[PDB]
Amino acid sequence: VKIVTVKTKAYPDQKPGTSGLRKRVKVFQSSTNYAENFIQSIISTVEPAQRQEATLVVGGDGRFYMKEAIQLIVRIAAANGIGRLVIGQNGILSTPAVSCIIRKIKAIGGIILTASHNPGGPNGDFGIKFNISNGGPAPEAITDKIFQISKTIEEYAICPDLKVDLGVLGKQQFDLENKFKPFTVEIVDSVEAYATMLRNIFDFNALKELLSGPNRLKIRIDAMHGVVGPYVKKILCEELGAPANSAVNCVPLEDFGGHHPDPNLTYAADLVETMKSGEHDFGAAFDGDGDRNMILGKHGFFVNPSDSVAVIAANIFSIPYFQQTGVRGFARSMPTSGALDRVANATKIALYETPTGWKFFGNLMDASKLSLCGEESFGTGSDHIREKDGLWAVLAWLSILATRKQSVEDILKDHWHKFGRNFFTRYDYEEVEAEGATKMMKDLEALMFDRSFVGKQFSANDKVYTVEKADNFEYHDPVDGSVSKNQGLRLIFADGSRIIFRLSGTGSAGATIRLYIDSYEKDNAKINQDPQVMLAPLISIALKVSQLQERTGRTAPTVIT
Ligand code: NI
Repeated sequence: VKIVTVKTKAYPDQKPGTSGLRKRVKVFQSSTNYAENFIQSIISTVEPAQRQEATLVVGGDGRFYMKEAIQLIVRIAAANGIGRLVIGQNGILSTPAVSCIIRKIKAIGGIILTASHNPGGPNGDFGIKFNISNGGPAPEAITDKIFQISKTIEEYAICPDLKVDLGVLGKQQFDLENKFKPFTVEIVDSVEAYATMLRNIFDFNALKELLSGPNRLKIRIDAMHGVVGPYVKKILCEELGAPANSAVNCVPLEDFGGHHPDPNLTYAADLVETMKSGEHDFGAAFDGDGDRNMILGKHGFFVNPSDSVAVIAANIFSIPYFQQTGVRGFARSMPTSGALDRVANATKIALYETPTGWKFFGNLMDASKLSLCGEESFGTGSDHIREKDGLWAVLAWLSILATRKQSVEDILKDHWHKFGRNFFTRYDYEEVEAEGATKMMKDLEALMFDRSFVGKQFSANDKVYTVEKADNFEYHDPVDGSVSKNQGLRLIFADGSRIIFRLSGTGSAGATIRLYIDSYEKDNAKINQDPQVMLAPLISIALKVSQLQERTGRTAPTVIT
C-alpha cells in the first residue's frame, strides 16, 4: 500500500463539542477535505513515538455516511503510523460497546461515528466523537487542541489505495511503503466483548428464568432502528430467551427509518401505544447510539428518568456487580429531581449534584467516588464503563423485577410510599428572542438575591412555598479543577420543592428556555394523583415570578417531559 501526502486548505468551524464534532451530512460530503482534515487532526493529537503500539477502536450507530468515513479513518490512521485498528463488524459498535472495548483491550482511545438522537440519512446529521484511553469522551484540553490543529492544518497523510472488508471477521494485515511493521485491522463481532462484560455484571440465569420461564415477563424493546438492535437480539433474545417478537425496530437502518431515534413519549409514540394495550409487562426504548433509555410499565405507565435512577439506587444490591464491588457514591445533574437524594439520605453513601454533561460523572467515577448516576434526560449509568449505557439500565430493571416479583407500577408505588414522591416535569421552550430571555433571567437573579427573598412565603391552592435558598448554580469540579459558573437559576422552597430555569441559547439562531419543576410530596394519599394537577401551583408560580409570558409572550411549552 502506498503513503501519499495531500496538501489541504484549513477550516474555521471545526470546533469539537462535548459530544465531538457534529455537522449535517451535506457539510461532510460537499466541503472538500472536511472529514479528512478533522480525522488527521484527531490522529495528530497522538504523538509519533506512541503510534506504532497504539490501537484505536472505531465504530458507529450505523447512520448514512458511516462506512465512507470509517474507510477514511483507516487510510489516514494507516498512513499516519497507527499500528492497529479494532473495528466492530460492519462498522457497527454502540457508544457503551466502544467505551467497553477501549478499557478491555487497553486502547489509546477510539473514534465513535454518531450524532446520538440527531437524525440520519442524506439530509440529516453526522458526528465524529473522540474518546480517550479511560473509555470516556476526550476532555476540554484535548478537544481544544484538536480545534487548534484543524484551523491551521496545511497537509494530511493518506494511503488512498487501501481498503478493508468491514463484514469479514478476523485479522487483515497490510504493508505500507518502506515501513518495517505492517498495519493491522481487526474486525471484531459487534456484540461479544460487550455481552461478556454484562455476563459478569448481571445474573443471566435469573434473567433467563424471567424471560423464558412459565411466568414469562412479556417485554417490548424498541431500538428505534439504531445501533442497539443487534445487541437486543443476541443478548435478550438469543441468550436470555426472550421470544423473537420482543425485539421491535432492531435492524440498524441508515436513516433510522426517517424518524428521529429519540427515546421519549413523543418520538417513541408507536411503542407507547403498543404498551397502552396491557399485553406487555415492560417496554423500553433507546437512542441512536445506545447510551440513553426510556422505561415503560404495563398499560403505558411512564417511569420518569429521575425516578428510574432512584429505584435502581433503592435496590442496587439485587445486581451481582454492586454486591461484589460496593457502592462508592450516587450522583445526578442539578436539573434532575430530588428522588435520588431521598434514597441517598437513607444511607451513609455520598450524593453529588453536578451540572449537565457526562464529564462531571466521569471525573467522579475515575476518582472512585461514583457507582450509580442518572439524569432527567433519559440517562442512566454506572462505573462499569465511562459512558451512559441504555441496555445496562434495562437489564438493571429486569434484575429488579426478577428479584422483586412485582410489577413496574407496584415497584414505584412501594418506592414512593417509602421515600415519598418527587413530582417532576420538564418544560421545553425551544428558540426564543435572547434579550427578553436574558432580562427574565437578570431581573429574576436580582429578585432572588434579596434580603427579603429568602424565608418568604409564596402560595397557591394545595401548598405553602417558603423560599429557603435561591441562586445561579455553580460547580467546582473536585478532579480536574474546573469551575462551571451560572449553570442554572434555582428556586428552592423549604418543603423540598424546586423550580429551575436553564437558558440553552444560540449565537447562531436564537435561545432555548428550559423549565424544570421538582415538587416533593410525602402524603400517602396525594402521592398517586397526576403530576400536572399536583405540580400546577409551582408551574403557575414559575411563570408569575419569571414573567415568561410577559417578556417572551409564550403561554404554553413546546415540549413536556
Ligand atoms: Ni446517545
